[PDB]
Amino acid sequence: KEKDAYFYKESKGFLKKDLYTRYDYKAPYISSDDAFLAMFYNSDVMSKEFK
Amino acid sequence: KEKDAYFYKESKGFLKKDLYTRYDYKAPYISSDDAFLAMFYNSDVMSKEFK
Repeated sequence: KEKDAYFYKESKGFLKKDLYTRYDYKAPYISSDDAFLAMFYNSDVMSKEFK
Repeated sequence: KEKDAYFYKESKGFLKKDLYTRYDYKAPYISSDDAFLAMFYNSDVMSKEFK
């Protein structure tokens, strides 16, 4: 999947500390558990074919 | 492991945006790859005992 993704470092701007201007990313999202549940726990097509 | 850690949202400061004050965390770090390599590939005590 692809989801929210916030990346932000060092505004390099005005002279008081802890500045950090934000930028927006499109980030690779991969569930690793919901995916497995969808594959075998939710839908049983894969499982039955393999059996 | 435990390593650096950065949590930072919305300074709630100036009426102009891109504020984003940083806070520091002590965060649970877990390698999962270096860990396995250390367990079985670096040191072979575990492996030999199991064999």
